[PDB]
Amino acid sequence: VLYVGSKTKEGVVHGVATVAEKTKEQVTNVGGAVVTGVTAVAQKTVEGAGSIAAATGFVKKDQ
Amino acid sequence: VLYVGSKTKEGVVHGVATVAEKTKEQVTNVGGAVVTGVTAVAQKTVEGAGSIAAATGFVKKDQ
Amino acid sequence: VLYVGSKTKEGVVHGVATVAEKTKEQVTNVGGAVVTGVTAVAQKTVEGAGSIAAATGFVKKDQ
Amino acid sequence: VLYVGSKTKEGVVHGVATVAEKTKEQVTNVGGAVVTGVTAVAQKTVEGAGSIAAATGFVKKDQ
Amino acid sequence: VLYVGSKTKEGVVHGVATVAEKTKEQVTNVGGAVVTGVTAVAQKTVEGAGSIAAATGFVKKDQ
Amino acid sequence: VLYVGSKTKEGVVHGVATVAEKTKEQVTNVGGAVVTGVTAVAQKTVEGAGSIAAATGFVKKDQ
Repeated sequence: VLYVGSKTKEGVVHGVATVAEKTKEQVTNVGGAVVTGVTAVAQKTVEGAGSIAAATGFVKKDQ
Repeated sequence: VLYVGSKTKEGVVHGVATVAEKTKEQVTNVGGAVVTGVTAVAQKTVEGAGSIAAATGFVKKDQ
Repeated sequence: VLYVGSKTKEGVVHGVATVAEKTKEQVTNVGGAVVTGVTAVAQKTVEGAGSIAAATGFVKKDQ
Repeated sequence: VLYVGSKTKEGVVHGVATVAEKTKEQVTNVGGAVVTGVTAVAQKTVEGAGSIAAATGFVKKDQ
Repeated sequence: VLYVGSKTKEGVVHGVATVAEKTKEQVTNVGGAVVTGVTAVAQKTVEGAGSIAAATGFVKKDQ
Repeated sequence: VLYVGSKTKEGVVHGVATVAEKTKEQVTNVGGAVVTGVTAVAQKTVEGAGSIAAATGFVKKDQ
């Protein structure tokens, strides 16, 4: 009995109740990025870069 | 009995109830990116970069 | 009995009830980034950079 | 154009999302009544007695 | 254009999200009544007695 | 244009989000009544007695 990675809960989302009541919803993108409406999301990275919002970068590595 | 990777829950989403009531929903993209409406999503990466929102980058590595 | 990684809860979101009542919702992006409406999100990184809001950077590494 | 019984909604249940997560559920009745777990129920009576919970009455009209 | 019973909503339940997470649930009745777990219920009576909880009465009209 | 029973909302329940997290729930009735857990319930009576909690009365109209 050593339990190194024992009973864990990592990056967990549970017991969520949402009610969305919108009459109109608009998104007009012309460049870059847009991220909307992220709900009940979970991740678990090991040796890596974990993102849940965007990188949104015009990476212009020129010449 | 050592339980190295014992009873885990990693990157888990459970028990979710959502009600969406929208009359109109519009997205007008003209460039870049748009990500909407991500619900009840789970991931687990090992030795890698995990993303749940977009990279959204005009990677212009020129010359 | 040593319990090194014993019964943990890391990066956990539970028991959430939200009610959103909006008549109109608009986003008009013309460049850069926009991130809206992130609810009940959890992450757990190991040896990495974890983000839940965007990088939003016009990385212009020129010449 | 008079619209006496015009566009009505009476006794209506709509847009319901439920998630029930129980490990054990028991009911041990020995007399009378038991009513459990009534969800998303609608009725419309005209000239009558409408019930959605039980009468539960040992009507002992004796002699 | 008179609209006597015009666009009504009477006895209406809409846009409901519930999440129930119970490990054990017991009901042990030995007499009378028990009513549990009534969710998202709607009624509309006209010239009548409308009930959504029980009558629960040992009506002993004797002799 | 007179709008006698115009655009009404009577006995209406909408936009409800609930999250119940109980480990044990018990009800041990031995007589009378018990009513528990009534959520998102709506009624509309006309010329009648509307109840949403029980009558609970041992009506012993004797002799």
